[PDB]
Amino acid sequence: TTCCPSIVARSNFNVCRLPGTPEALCATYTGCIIIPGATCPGD
Repeated sequence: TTCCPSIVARSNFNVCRLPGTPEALCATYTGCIIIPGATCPGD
């Protein structure tokens, strides 16, 4: 699952993933975090 700390981070993460770019490269650039099993926090 991908968890993003803001709407802007989500739209950034989506744009970064477009070419099929590794999920952890885009997660690190945007502040999103990839976690095993869908469950996001108070962010």
